[PDB]
Amino acid sequence: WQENKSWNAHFTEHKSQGVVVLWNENKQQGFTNNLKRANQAFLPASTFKIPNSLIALDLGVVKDEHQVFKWDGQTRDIATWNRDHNLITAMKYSVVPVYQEFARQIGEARMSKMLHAFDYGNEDISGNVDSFWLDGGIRISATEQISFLRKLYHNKLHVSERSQRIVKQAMLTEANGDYIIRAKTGYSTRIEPKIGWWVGWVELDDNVWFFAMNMDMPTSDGLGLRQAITKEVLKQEKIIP
Ligand SMILES: CC(=O)Nc1cccc(-c2cc(C(=O)O)cc(-c3ccc4cccnc4c3)c2)c1
Ligand SMILES: [Cl-]
Repeated sequence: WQENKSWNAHFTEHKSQGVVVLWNENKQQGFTNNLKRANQAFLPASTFKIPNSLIALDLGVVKDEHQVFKWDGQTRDIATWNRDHNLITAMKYSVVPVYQEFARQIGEARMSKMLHAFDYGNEDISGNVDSFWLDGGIRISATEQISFLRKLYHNKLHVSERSQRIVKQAMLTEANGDYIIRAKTGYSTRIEPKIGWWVGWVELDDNVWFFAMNMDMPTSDGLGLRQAITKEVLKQEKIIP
């Protein structure tokens, strides 16, 4: 591991504070601007949709990435939530109510067992089964996110290969002739400190770079900084053009 406080400039310039953690898979080396915060545990918020999707798929709660989850007809304040969704769009638009139904059908017992099998965070689902990742007891650090993401990438999690391929498909965020990004955003507001997440990885021709970042997010106005700051670090380290 190596600490590179020069990255702190990317947060300071936006009057923000946070951590970026990078892992070079070929060289098995990690890099971060803040070793302490890289190991501080936060609510996973919507980044939990990764493990939740894996479990729902492996148990048959979700048949496949085409199954339609019909809008329940309750108008919510995020327009894209008031519509039918499948796994792909539910991930893309971080559709909480779809994933809350997943968790209810999963149930406490199976959720707890699977999170321990995943070695996911503190593996603590204390709270309500349909909201614990937003205001319950579960916590995960940036370094712990990378550990989990690396297992998913290599199909080494204790679910089927199919379940892992589908979730990695649903994580697809950006792709061009230079790189592919599979990732999931998060926004934790119910428990202080309010933070934004972005965790995932960058696929190159002959390497993969895992990343996990969180940053202080007092207002939703700064949510775009999650990706922007992360990409500035990637550019600085010459991982992307
Ligand atoms: C119910 C609960 O626990 N909330 C929660 C749970 C899971 C995900 C999110 C969430 C994620 C994102 C994201 O990942 O980008 C963005 C927003 C969000 C929220 C408010 C906004 C206001 C103006 C403009 N844009 C906004 C955007 C919310 C919130
Ligand atoms: Cl894909």
